[PDB]
Amino acid sequence: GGASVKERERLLKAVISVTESGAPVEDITDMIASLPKKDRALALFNPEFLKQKVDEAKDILDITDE
Repeated sequence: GGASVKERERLLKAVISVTESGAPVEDITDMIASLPKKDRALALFNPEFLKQKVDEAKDILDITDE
């Protein structure tokens, strides 16, 4: 129902590994950490699911940047 501070930093590392350098990993994490609990746990456990939400977040962050 919102990620703990411990859970949030697990998502941060997880996001960093499937992103390059210079990617907005703090903002991508904020977006994923907002998701329901079953989807957060899925993003720490399935590296391919994580890559799908990291990418579709980083795209919404592009659409919003203009």
